[PDB]
Amino acid sequence: SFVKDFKPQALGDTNLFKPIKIGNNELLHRAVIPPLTRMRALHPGNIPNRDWAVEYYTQRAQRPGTMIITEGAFISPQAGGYDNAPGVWSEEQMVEWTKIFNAIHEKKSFVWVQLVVLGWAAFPDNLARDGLRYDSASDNVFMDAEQEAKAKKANNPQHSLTKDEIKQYIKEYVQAAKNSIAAGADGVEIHSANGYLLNQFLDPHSNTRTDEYGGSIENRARFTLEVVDALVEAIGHEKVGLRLSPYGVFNSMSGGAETGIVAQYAYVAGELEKRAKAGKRLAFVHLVEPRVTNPFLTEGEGEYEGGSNDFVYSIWKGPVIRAGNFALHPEVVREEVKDKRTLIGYGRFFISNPDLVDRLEKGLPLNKYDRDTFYQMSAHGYIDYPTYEEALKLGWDKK
Amino acid sequence: SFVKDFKPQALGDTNLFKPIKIGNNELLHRAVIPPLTRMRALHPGNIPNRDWAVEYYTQRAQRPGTMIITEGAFISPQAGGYDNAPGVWSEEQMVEWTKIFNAIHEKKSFVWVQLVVLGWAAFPDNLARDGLRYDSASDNVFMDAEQEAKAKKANNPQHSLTKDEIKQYIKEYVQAAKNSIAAGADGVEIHSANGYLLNQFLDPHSNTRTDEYGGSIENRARFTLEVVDALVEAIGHEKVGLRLSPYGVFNSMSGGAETGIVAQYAYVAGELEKRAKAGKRLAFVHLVEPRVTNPFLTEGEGEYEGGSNDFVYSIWKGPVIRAGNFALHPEVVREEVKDKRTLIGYGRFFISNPDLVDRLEKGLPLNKYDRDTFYQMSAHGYIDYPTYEEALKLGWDKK
Ligand SMILES: Cc1cc2nc3c(=O)[nH]c(=O)nc-3n(C[C@H](O)[C@H](O)[C@H](O)COP(=O)(O)O)c2cc1C
Ligand SMILES: Cc1cc2nc3c(=O)[nH]c(=O)nc-3n(C[C@H](O)[C@H](O)[C@H](O)COP(=O)(O)O)c2cc1C
Ligand SMILES: C=C(C)c1ccc(C)c(O)c1
Ligand SMILES: C=C(C)c1ccc(C)c(O)c1
Ligand SMILES: [Cl-]
Ligand SMILES: [Cl-]
Ligand SMILES: [Mg+2]
Ligand SMILES: [Mg+2]
Ligand SMILES: [Mg+2]
Ligand SMILES: [Mg+2]
Ligand code: NA
Ligand code: NA
Ligand code: NA
Ligand code: NA
Ligand code: NA
Ligand code: NA
Ligand code: NA
Ligand code: NA
Repeated sequence: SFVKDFKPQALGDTNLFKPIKIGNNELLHRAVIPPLTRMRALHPGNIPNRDWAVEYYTQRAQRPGTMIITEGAFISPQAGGYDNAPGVWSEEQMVEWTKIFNAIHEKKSFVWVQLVVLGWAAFPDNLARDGLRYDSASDNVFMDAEQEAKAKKANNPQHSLTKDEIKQYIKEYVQAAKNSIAAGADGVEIHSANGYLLNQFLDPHSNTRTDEYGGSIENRARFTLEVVDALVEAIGHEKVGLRLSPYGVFNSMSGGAETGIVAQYAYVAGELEKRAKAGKRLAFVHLVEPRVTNPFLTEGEGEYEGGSNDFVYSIWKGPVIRAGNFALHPEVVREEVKDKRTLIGYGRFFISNPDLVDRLEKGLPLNKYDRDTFYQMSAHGYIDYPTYEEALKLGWDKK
Repeated sequence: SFVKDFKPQALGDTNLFKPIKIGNNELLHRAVIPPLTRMRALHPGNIPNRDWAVEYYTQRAQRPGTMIITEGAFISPQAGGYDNAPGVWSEEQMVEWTKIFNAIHEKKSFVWVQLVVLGWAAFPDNLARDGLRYDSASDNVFMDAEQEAKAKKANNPQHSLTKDEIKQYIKEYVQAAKNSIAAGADGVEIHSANGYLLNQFLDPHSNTRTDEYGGSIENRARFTLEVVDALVEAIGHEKVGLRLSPYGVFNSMSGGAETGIVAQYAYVAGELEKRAKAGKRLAFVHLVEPRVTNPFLTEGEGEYEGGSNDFVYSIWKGPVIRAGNFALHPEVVREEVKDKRTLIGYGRFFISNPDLVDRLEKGLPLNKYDRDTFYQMSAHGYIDYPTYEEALKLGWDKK
């Protein structure tokens, strides 16, 4: 069905429908697919779904000139811990990714691989089964009681990374980025948001370290910036973006309750601008808005009203992708895209609307999403959401 | 004469004319007199002007319930270096300040003493004459070539403060604050703006130190925060405010060209909010806007368009006074005061309009200021600017 109470607005007369260049890619509009974990990868080996993933991405690439950021992809076994999320370290994985990237490019769209390391969000029992550590910044603060207990039961207590282990992750980020480009991706996004490992280093709640990787703003940002620099060197700044969620609380990050949180993120933005002014500007910065501090709460819930991401624009002077509850709020998008370097990521409603871009241009009703099939091993709720035309044929204008 | 091309707007229907409490003071409107050095203090002894200062402040206190921040006042001889700016360390000074504060209070207005330490902005020859150091954060970066040369000629080369000397300044801030309150002031403002000593520590251009007072965001903010804490302890948080100019370039500060500048100031704001949440909220934060990066350039010049102070509001949750080119821009004020904790400082046009508040309420023409008498040893251009009524009698509606 269509979302019942929604009053759509046509956005074709806004900058959402003006072309923009991101990295090497000439986008034809500014509606971006943000990274969306869907849990259709198959075990063993974290293999992108051999039956359905090409179709899923093909459907969502259908509007020419769309920027797609993939579902999060693990850079190595140690970086993972969810059996049904994909990786980008193995030949068997890259065979499937190549097909996905080719399909997106055949639709004249673009694809950026999000590179993920889970840290404390991983399942410690899966890691133990596979002979892997349960990693985070620290060893004395935990995501929640259940995770702490699972780790202990698995004889895999949370481990504070050594400097050498940080370096090993950096090597894996580099190789994952190389694999992504060699397989045909247009670029990569470094996931430093949503309470995953790099965010666990950025945040003073999760990072109680007293070495050079914690205990100050500069130290907490060190790992993220080392990954940025290593990837810029390996594949070029034009093929690298960075995702941040300053106000996020998902995965036990601090959000606005931490009075130093804006400074922490302002520092990162400043360091990116410094690199840019020195000739190595990242393709984009991608921000999760305080509109959505936890993406598993219904739109409108978990909104933080005490802060804005606008500060980033005073510091970083490149493209900015903003995501969080924008599909149901075209009136907000209309204002935000007046800024000529702003793009809008649409997550949950891209799950349910493969032709979302047409719907945004033309002010059409939106398909309701089905949260129960966000994570499921099924084509249902993955590749069977209809286009607007298909929905009309199903009678959804009258349901 | 009145400013020729100005189209006034009545602001009586805005929050500029709603009461607000700042510290212990019930303000009746939100037009604030920011600190304005006028150079009428007499030498020797940096004595507030015995002939005219009471009249100057009485005139500008005339609208009941006005918050006045004094001209910058030196906390000690070593903190000074301008012969015609006043101090607040001596009995002879405080005799005159007491008369000023009493006069302001008789007009049912309020007075906050701005506490100043000049650092590298001081005149090294005046300091040498008096047996005093020429101080800054560092000893290897200078305000400008002329200052560096004057210091060398005076056998008083710029000196990087020792930790003990920093502590001595802190003692002097404490005593200056105590003197101010004992003489009848409502509170004090710590000057950490406009390229004076505390700002010289905040800014990475002027602060090349490698001890705990430089080399990182936290270290560069240490001195300012130590002054804040020492004054809160001495006289109470309700009697203390802090002035900052994130985007200022006056006195050779970095401004927006420094990509880390927003992070530096965000850190300070965060530390103030942390103290507030722990029960010690400063009375206000006072910000100079990027509208005026140098207050000795005509309105409209030296405007930095690449940054906003709005970030501070995501972090600090108390009152904010904003200053910089607001008199000629009532349309901007009308928007800014929609925020219910925003006050507006009017500097140069309070020099020339003793009844500025009435003029703002009622949308009246403004007296043109005379920059030549901003700093002069004269009643002319100090206490002889007319009220609106007096200007009409002079025929200024027809000049
Ligand atoms: C099912 C689901 C999976 C997600 N997976 C990822 C992910 O892999 N990487 C990431 O950075 N964010 C992920 N997110 C967060 C989204 O990218 C997005 O920031 C968020 O859903 C808010 O945007 P929206 O309101 O348009 O959905 C996910 C969100 C959902 C609901
Ligand atoms: C003559 C003059 C003297 C000033 N003296 C001080 C001072 O003692 N302390 C301070 O913090 N700012 C001082 N300022 C800066 C003003 O407080 C204010 O921030 C600036 O003039 C911008 O506001 P305006 O455009 O309303 O004048 C001075 C400015 C002028 C023009
Ligand atoms: C499992 C992954 C990669 C994941 C899922 C959800 C979110 C919000 C995220 O940031 C990452
Ligand atoms: C001499 C003093 C106290 C002074 C003068 C002008 C400005 C802008 C300032 O910040 C301070
Ligand atoms: Cl799993
Ligand atoms: Cl002088
Ligand atoms: Mg242990
Ligand atoms: Mg169902
Ligand atoms: Mg020396
Ligand atoms: Mg003259
Ligand atoms: Na419409
Ligand atoms: Na099938
Ligand atoms: Na802005
Ligand atoms: Na789950
Ligand atoms: Na008017
Ligand atoms: Na006289
Ligand atoms: Na705001
Ligand atoms: Na001068």
